[PDB]
Amino acid sequence: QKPVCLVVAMTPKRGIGINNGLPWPHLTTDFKHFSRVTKTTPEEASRGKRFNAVVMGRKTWESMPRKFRPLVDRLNIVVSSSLKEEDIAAEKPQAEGQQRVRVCASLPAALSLLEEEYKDSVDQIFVVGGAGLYEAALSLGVASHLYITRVAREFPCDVFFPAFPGDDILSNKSTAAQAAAPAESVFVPFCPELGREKDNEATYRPIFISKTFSDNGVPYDFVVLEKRRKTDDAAGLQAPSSAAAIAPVLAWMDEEDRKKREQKELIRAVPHVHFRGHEEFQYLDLIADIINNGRTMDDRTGVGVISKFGCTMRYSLDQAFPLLTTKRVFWKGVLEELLWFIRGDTNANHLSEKGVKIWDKNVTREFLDSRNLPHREVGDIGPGYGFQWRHFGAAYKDMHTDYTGQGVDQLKNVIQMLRTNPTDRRMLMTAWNPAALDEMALPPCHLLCQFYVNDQKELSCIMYQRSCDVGLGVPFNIASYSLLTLMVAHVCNLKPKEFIHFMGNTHVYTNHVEALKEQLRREPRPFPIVNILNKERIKEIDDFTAEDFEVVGYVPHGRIQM
Amino acid sequence: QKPVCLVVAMTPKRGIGINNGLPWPHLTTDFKHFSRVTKTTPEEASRGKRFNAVVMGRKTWESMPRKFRPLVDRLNIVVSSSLKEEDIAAEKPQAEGQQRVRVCASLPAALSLLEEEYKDSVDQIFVVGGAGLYEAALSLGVASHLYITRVAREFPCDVFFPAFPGDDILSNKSTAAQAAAPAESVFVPFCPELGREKDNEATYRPIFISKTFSDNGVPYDFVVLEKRRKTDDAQAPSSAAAIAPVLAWMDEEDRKKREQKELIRAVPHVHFRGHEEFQYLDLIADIINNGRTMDDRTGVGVISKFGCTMRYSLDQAFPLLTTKRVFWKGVLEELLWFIRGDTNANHLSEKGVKIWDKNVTREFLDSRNLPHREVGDIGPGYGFQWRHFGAAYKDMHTDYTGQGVDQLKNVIQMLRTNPTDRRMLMTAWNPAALDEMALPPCHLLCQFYVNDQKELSCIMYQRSCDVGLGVPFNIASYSLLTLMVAHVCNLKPKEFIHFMGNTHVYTNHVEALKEQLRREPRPFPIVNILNKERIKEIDDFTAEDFEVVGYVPHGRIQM
Ligand SMILES: NC(=O)C1=CN([C@@H]2O[C@H](COP(=O)(O)OP(=O)(O)OC[C@H]3O[C@@H](n4cnc5c(N)ncnc54)[C@H](OP(=O)(O)O)[C@@H]3O)[C@@H](O)[C@H]2O)C=CC1
Ligand SMILES: NC(=O)C1=CN([C@@H]2O[C@H](COP(=O)(O)OP(=O)(O)OC[C@H]3O[C@@H](n4cnc5c(N)ncnc54)[C@H](OP(=O)(O)O)[C@@H]3O)[C@@H](O)[C@H]2O)C=CC1
Ligand SMILES: Nc1nc(N)c(-c2cccc(Cl)c2)c(CCOCCCOc2ccccc2)n1
Ligand SMILES: Nc1nc(N)c(-c2cccc(Cl)c2)c(CCOCCCOc2ccccc2)n1
Ligand SMILES: O=c1ccn([C@H]2C[C@H](O)[C@@H](COP(=O)(O)O)O2)c(=O)[nH]1
Ligand SMILES: O=c1ccn([C@H]2C[C@H](O)[C@@H](COP(=O)(O)O)O2)c(=O)[nH]1
Repeated sequence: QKPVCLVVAMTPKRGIGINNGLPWPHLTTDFKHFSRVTKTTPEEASRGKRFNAVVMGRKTWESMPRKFRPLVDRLNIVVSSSLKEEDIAAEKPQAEGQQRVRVCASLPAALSLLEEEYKDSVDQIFVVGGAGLYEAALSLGVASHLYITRVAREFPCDVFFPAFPGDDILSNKSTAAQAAAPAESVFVPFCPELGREKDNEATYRPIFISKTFSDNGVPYDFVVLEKRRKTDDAAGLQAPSSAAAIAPVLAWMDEEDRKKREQKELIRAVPHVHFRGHEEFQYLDLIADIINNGRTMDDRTGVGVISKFGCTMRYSLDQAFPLLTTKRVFWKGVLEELLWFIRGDTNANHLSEKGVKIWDKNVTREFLDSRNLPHREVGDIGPGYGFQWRHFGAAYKDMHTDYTGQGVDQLKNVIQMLRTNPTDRRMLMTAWNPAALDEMALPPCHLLCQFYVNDQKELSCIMYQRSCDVGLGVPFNIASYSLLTLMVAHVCNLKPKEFIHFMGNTHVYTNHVEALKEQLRREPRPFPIVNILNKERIKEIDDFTAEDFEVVGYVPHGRIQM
Repeated sequence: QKPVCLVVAMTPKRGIGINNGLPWPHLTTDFKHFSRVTKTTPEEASRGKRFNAVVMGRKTWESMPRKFRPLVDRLNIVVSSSLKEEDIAAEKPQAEGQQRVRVCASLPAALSLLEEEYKDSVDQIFVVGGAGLYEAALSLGVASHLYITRVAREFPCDVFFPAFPGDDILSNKSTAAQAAAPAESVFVPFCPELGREKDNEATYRPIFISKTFSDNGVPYDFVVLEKRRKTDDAQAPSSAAAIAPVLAWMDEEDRKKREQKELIRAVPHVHFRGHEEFQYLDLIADIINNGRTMDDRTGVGVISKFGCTMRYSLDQAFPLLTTKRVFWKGVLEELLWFIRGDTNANHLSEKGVKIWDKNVTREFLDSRNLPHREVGDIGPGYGFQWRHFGAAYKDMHTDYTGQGVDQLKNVIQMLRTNPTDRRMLMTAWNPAALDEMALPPCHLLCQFYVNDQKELSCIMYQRSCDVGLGVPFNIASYSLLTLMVAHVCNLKPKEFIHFMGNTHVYTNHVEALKEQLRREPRPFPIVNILNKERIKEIDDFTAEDFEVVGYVPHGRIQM
């Protein structure tokens, strides 16, 4: 008996087509992935002809160009009550060693024909569409795995993939214990013989989430969901002698560490995903790692943290934007705060006036007084972050003072050094000015950043942060400095490659631990795409406006349950 | 047939004993390690009573204090011509479940008794010493593995482990390099059946090198050597299967590049690579395999990655790297020179620390449009910024007391009073001072951290890392700085974290580095602070308040 799997791409609302075509621009990587999955004999996965089978509906077959159909190097089966096997044979001259397309009257007919006639010849069976066969395959229960290309943008659609148990991996289920009726979806039988019995209910669990890809302005990733029971109870290698000699020394060296692992319940972000390729697993694993292995300490605010020292993460910028999906990020704040920085502004009331209240609780007359700055007007963060970037070291009077040409303009120097001499190893910008710390409302958190260019005009950025609030700050800081890297790269004719986050005191507050364990049950969605708008207008880092971006296809999980 | 292994601890001169006792103070982890290894049955390592045998010569039996004798929970066999099984039994009669201590006329005798009379009970046979039994074991050829605790210091000894093919893992090999070995080294048969034939020659090769431990002021590490022939020298099935064709095409690119690159790898035979120097060795390899070649300011040609890290433990041993000697002197004097606020490179050079000299020469300062710098004047660089951040620089003779931000004083004061602060930083990266400086700083920031156990940790961030030449020194500098700060804050040093920006090797050093990568690392030395009672503030340290105990690095590269 032969494996059956579903291969599909769908928008977050399960859209799969419109007017008998695909709803989106051509996803190149997806087409390559589709071919590599459907053409791969199972022997070659881990490094007398045997081939795979793709089964499609009539319309799906009719949606293809004659030159592409039948799909090369795979036995094509078409479920149609009207298509004739001989018409299809007559469409084009038959290639050598290509199978003869078959036409069957139902999915059960096709699977049967493959099992009996093609027993020695076919290895794997793929259902490649459309919604008819998808529903057929899901209700029949035959699909062990679903290869789902998650397309992060919505498009107009007339054809949708059936709702199914496991489809919350696509977007937020408003049935967060607040359902109207039980969420409607095909019944997936776990044991296909045993039909729609109450005990025989299956769900699809993700085992595999890739990093985000993109083509033609469409971000997407690949997941593999595996049929499990809907149990809902929660509701290197070496020689055998080389390994056995080492083992007693690895055994006692790990005694102190094995003991503490069984004394506590190791946290783990969505443990069932074996291949954790989505880049957000760095963030989720860091959260787990601080709860698991950090040390509970006291801190400035009184709340109390668990902390690690010296942690890192890297995010790709060549295909999507690392705007974290397991809890929505205040994008408007990231953008207005960063444009503010670039301006050299220290007046937080310019932010507070735009809805970005993040600096407010630190520019109060009370707090400015707690810092022995009774001379500071409310909203005057002092000579802080963006002051230090555009005027390092300059004397500070107040936020209304114009500071043009005072101090060192590191951002101008980084951009100039990248335009002219990108192999330089001194392209730094710091806000950590210790002669200025006491003039500041807040000593800067993200305090250093460095730029690099490889042999292919690809720009990377490191940023060092002494204090990282993983629960609330880190995702903002990741977006803040990723966005900076997009902006710098654009005004420098570089392509953006990677943001690297270097972290000092890295902590979670003990009042967030319970909510963060909740977050760690969330599987990340594909990353969005951040597009610079009006690129031809924007020639210098100061030309960017808050209206010059667009966060396309951002599909984050919602609010925490606590 | 039952596996035979050797367990031993030895100084780099192969010394194992003096006056029929151990040559060193008590090594607790070695004791822990020896007991876990000789007592672990393979049931509990790969995760009717079954026990291993330890086999020892007569004097090793007599060297054990009677409280430890016989070794508990293991069959004890003593190879002796005088000792009698009777007498041994009458010395401390055996507990229930312990084994009668056996006595045998020879290691062949002992090993037959184990294979014939303990064929159902004995799992592993360990030969535990001393010199007489070790030599027999090596020459018989029965030992598949050697478990050697490499004690990093030499202590006086009157008994030594036999010279053996593979003893290069202990120290350098010049004074008796290769032609002294046939007369000194035991011949180790590969197949013990075929004995001492020309094509039956074996060697012992490192498969396992642990991180460096210490006790009672003795640094040491654990290795396992395997017998090899001398002639090699000059999730669920459905889950995994479902996933695999997807990994197959995502790995398409990186497999095809991999199969073209012939991959540098440090000492690839070592499978467990616990020694912390492997991060450095690996990093060098990662850069040569995967970095990008461009040229640089001088046109020399550099291979670079961007954003690398390493971490080193300061609690048992000091990361003075062993695959190439580190200029400890320069590390210690430059760091004190930093702590002084001193910017006069001549004060180092007159101490034989010549590292700054090429960057303070009249010609070089002129290349920085600093024709007004007196020769030796690094400008308001590293130490000036640590102790006078933002101060206005005159020259290296000026007394800047009370000017600028004394970052180092604030760090210590914060560690002594509010150690859970998260602003305890110190930077030399002053962009307003950069042009006043001979060299824009390399290690430009460092941050400190205390856990709940009085343990200090330091992160240093470095924009530009010459992995070949600069980096091991930089590791030493900031690790030693963490020892000094820890001591004057009544803290214990835990860890030095190295955050690297542009990280590179020059293309001319690549051939020499392939050679260096052929060397197994040695155990780290201990660095000690003497006169701790006399040292109360970070300025009180002097060059004489330090000692480096146990540093046995490889010698110079031929390439
Ligand atoms: N994004 C993706 O991954 C994919 C997208 N698509 C898109 O989806 C749409 C096509 O899906 P759809 O519109 O549902 O048409 P289908 O591809 O499902 O083919 C529909 C026809 O196939 C036959 N058929 C389908 N289901 C059954 C069944 N259960 N039993 C018997 N015969 C069956 C019938 O042919 P007859 O009436 O002749 O009996 C039916 O009218 C197109 O827009 C296409 O582009 C298609 C495939 C994959
Ligand atoms: N650092 C370490 O790991 C270890 C260190 N040591 C140190 O080593 C020293 C003891 O070793 P050593 O001094 O060599 O004495 P041994 O422990 O080697 O035993 C020597 C005696 O054992 C018997 N013997 C040894 N080899 C043979 C043989 N091939 N055939 C038959 N009988 C044999 C003889 O006993 P008889 O004369 O009765 O026949 C010989 O006199 C001590 O200083 C001890 O502390 C010991 C063990 C391990
Ligand atoms: N992840 C994924 N799953 C899928 N089921 C398809 C798919 C979509 C429409 C028709 C068919 Cl047969 C397959 C794709 C899109 C890539 O399909 C490549 C094979 C089909 O090739 C063509 C070529 C032209 C028009 C329609 C399909 N990606
Ligand atoms: N890596 C290693 N290898 C070894 N062969 C020994 C060893 C040394 C002397 C005698 C014996 Cl039987 C074993 C040790 C030292 C720890 O051995 C613990 C067992 C013997 O316990 C004592 C205690 C005090 C003096 C002598 C042996 N470490
Ligand atoms: O950009 C920022 C700014 C602040 N924080 C968090 C980290 C700490 O929880 C707190 C900073 O306070 P101190 O590090 O000064 O104690 O705010 C961030 O994560 N990112
Ligand atoms: O403390 C130091 C000082 C210098 N370098 C090396 C790294 C670079 O190869 C070179 C510095 O040159 P630039 O970073 O200025 O280009 O010296 C170090 O590794 N550590």
